[PDB]
This record gives sequence, structure tokens and C-alpha cells, in this order.
Amino acid sequence: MEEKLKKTKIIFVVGGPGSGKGTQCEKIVQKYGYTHLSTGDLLRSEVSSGSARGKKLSEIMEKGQLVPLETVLDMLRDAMVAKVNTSKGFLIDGYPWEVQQGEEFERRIGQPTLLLYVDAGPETMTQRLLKRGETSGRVDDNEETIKKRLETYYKATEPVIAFYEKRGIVRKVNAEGSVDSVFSQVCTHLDALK
Repeated sequence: MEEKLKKTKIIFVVGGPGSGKGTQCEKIVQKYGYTHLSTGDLLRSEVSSGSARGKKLSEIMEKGQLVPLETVLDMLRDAMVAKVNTSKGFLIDGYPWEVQQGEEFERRIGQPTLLLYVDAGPETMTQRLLKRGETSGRVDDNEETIKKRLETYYKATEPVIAFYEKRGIVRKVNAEGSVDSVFSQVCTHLDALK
């Protein structure tokens, strides 16, 4: 795993819920071929056997809560190996949990190359969460409050992205609009490590 990882580049294609990260994420695989792997589906697909621990994360993933912070990396190291052999690099969508430190992800995988943040929310996620929420009769339908749900999102990820912006490694995409508004950028980050 790692031996290949150290040799391969890691990429994280993700951002804010309702921005449209995933929309481009796979489109990336379509463009360069970065392995599309979410830190969630890793345990979601692992719950089969992993069902031992699956007890909690199984519902969390359904709860929208936080995914295992301990497994995300070991699994992230698990998500790359199966492709590193043929993958120049790989995509990490869904995001692990939280940084605010740095020394953790690379501590398992071994080498972080690029980090993407699909920046939407005040303008977009508010307008997006609706069609996905309201048509379903959800709460995300808070097109008025979504700004604040996104505001509170700042205190969480915002101090992180910027933190990575200091190193100039993270690249926030502008999902503040349509697919192309978010996509012309998703590739900027992908072409930045290239």
C-alpha cells in the first residue's frame, strides 16, 4: 500500500455539502483517471465484513454524522493501493473528518499531494439543497437558513482550507454556481499537482 503511495500522488476532490463536488469528482476520473474514492463508501463498502464496528458508522453514514476518524486513513491507504499501481494519483471525495493539525493523514498514507475544496454555499448550496431537499420534503429546503448552515460550516472547514492555503496546497473550487462554475476549477487543483 504505502510503498506504492509514497510513489503515487494523493488528491482529495471534495468541498461543501450541496456544492456539487462529486459531480466533477468522477468527471475527473473521466479526464485524468484519478481513482474515485470517498472516505465514507470505504467503510460503507466495508460494513459488509466490517459489520463488527459497522454497528455505529452504518447508521452515521445514514445519519449524516461523522465517519470513523481512525479508519478513514487506514482505509484511505486502502483506497489507493488497489489502484496506485496504475493510478498516477487518486481522488478523495466526501472528506475524512477534520484537520486543524495536518500530521495525521500523511501519517497513515505517507504523502499528501493536493487537496480540493468545492466552494459553494451562500449562493449555491442554498439553491441546491432545495431541489434535493424540498422535492423530497426535507429540511435542507431551508434556502433561507442554508446560509447559516453554511456559515456554521465555515468555523469547521474554513479554518482548515485557509490553513492549507497558507502552505498553498489546498485549492478551493468555486462551486458558487453551475457545474462548469465548479468544474473549471476542480481541474485547476488537479492540474496544479500535475
